[PDB]
Amino acid sequence: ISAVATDPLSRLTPRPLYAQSADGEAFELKKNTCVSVSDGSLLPAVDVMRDELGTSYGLKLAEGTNCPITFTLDENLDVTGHVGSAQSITADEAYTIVSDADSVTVKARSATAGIWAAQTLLQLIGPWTNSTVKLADVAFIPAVNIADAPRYQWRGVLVDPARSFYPLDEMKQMIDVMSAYKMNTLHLHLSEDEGFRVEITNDGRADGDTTDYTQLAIKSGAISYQSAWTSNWSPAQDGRTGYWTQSEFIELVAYAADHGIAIVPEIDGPGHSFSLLHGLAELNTGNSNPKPAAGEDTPAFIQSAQGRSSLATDADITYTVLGHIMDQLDGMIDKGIKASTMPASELKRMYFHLGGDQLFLSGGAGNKTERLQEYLGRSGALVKERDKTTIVWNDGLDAVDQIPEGSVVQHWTGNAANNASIQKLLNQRNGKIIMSPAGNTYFPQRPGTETTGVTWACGACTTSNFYQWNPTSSAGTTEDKVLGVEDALWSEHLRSLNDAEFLMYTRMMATAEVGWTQQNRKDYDNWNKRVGDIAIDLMNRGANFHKATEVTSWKGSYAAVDAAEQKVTDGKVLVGRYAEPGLTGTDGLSFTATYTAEGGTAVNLPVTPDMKQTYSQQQLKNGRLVVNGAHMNSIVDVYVTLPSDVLAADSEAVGRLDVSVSSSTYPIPSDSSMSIAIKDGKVTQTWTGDERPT
Ligand SMILES: CC1=[NH+][C@H]2[C@@H](O1)O[C@H](COS(=O)(=O)[O-])[C@@H](O)[C@@H]2O
Ligand code: NA
Ligand code: NA
Repeated sequence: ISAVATDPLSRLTPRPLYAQSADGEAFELKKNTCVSVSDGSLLPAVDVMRDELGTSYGLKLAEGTNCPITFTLDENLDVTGHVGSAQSITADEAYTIVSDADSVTVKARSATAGIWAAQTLLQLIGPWTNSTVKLADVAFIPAVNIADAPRYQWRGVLVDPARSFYPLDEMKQMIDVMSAYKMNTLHLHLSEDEGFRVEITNDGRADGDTTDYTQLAIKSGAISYQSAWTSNWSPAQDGRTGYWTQSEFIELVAYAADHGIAIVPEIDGPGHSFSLLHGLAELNTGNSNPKPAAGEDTPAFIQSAQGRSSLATDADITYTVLGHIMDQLDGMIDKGIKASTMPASELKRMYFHLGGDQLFLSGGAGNKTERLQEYLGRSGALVKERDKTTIVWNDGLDAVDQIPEGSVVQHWTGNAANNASIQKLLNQRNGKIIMSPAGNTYFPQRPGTETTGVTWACGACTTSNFYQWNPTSSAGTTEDKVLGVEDALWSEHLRSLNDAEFLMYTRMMATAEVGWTQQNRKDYDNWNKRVGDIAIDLMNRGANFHKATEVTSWKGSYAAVDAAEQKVTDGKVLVGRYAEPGLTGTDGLSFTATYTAEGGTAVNLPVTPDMKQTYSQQQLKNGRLVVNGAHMNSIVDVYVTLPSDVLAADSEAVGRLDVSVSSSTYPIPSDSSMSIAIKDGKVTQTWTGDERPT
């Protein structure tokens, strides 16, 4: 038996609405293959393709006229011929692909649908398109007929930088993988008891508002989740401190927009609000809790404060401050979308997340409920007057009557179908639901019984728990009331992108399928079989992931490297890469490499496999998780040593380089053949065809 590429259509995640093999040969991408667009708004889709294929395959994908690859914008694109009695789509995100040996024809209902088409094409090309080095093979798009649209319009990840900051470059790496699986929403949990993570300035304050907002990021940027206030397996390291400057936050929005992802900000209140009291002297007033000590302007960041926070629900300044933070986030979001090449009509998400987590009661100026009803009535009024829809967590529905009509609950705790408050919001107050039930969507829930993490929701919430649910059924409502789903990355215990990606992947790709794929097109075993290729692409991106035991498709894959762009050092040159999750070293890999000259016989070449990092599960030291203890092995660089007499040839020499890999941990060996040209001890050209390209 011998390793081959999976049937390209078999790879697609999320599973599209409709996908069939068309007749005949695949389309071959050439260095100079151009792309035609009907509209400038579709260039961002072409850019997503060029950003990968420029590096992996040397593709220019220049914009041209009468190109074999076309993106056409069709606001009336009709995929309903593929929507059965049992199916439901949000058509704004619909696209089609019709391809053959000669052409690839994309229609997109929106600019965002263009990017989804591009992500599908990059999956069809295969799991090496994020290669950091130019590959020797040419790229092919199979002859296919695809009609696609998502079930749910809202397919998101909550990121919590408030417990522990994530620098902009790490947020971009999350957006990359979110976009790759057609996630369209990045919910930013900007503020908590333990931090505030975006700069707020004093530009454009309301008349007579003399609040100094600049202290918010300066004081509450400098705090984070404290290891010392834990007695469990939480890392010895405190949360990362810091905040995004306005220009960093504008760049975050712009980058998200150019990948089809809208920003949804959350400023949580009246509870989980200690960062606001700690940052703004002005918010310490009326029934705020806790109070600053002996002649202090702001309460101290100390263990007794944790879970005991309340904004002043009875004070005008609370709502002045909230209004200005909302205005400033709105301004930065508009500036981010302006900096993108994507349309505001698609990427400006007219929602604001108030949170609504219960405040702590200390004094006697109201009951917890009454204060929450004051706070969400008044803060709900701010959102409505900015032409936005309010979102609250389950706790916020103690104020279901006070929040505006048409408000949204983000469900995480208990059975939504049986929740009187949720059913009243949906049924009597024209509301809608975003589904984040902890047991199906909370990344800190440990992904396996061998792992260390949060256990309360499932014991271990595996890819099975993340895949095998129906958000509409779980909400006990109709399709039209379900906006969709969000995963949650809470950062009490997270200190790095590597440790976040351990929890996020591959479970996020199950959530992506829940958000996108039709309920009657879902098949956990089929999704499980696609994870092998998902992992090969994550390894190419340098993204970490949990090597879950329930995944049956972990595989090795070999790709020939274009040695023409690699240096020969002491006769050694990089000719291949071998990706296989879980390698603890290279000694379980058996490589055979031969060079066969024109005129020659097979010459065995010494093979030098090189793997920078080895695979490790999580590591505990003194009862606590080590930061980055769980890490994936590197892709193996496969070097051969070329013979001295081939490298000393004053005349060009052509030969065939055949590389075989057998793995102790993956039972299907790979075979690779490419032709190489060598002159003056350097590889000048490689090719995998029967004909040398000219
Ligand atoms: C909406 C909501 N409020 C709480 C709650 O979810 O769980 C989070 C931790 O999740 S975990 O660790 O999976 O249990 C926590 O960070 C957040 O403050
Ligand atoms: Na790909
Ligand atoms: Na080549």
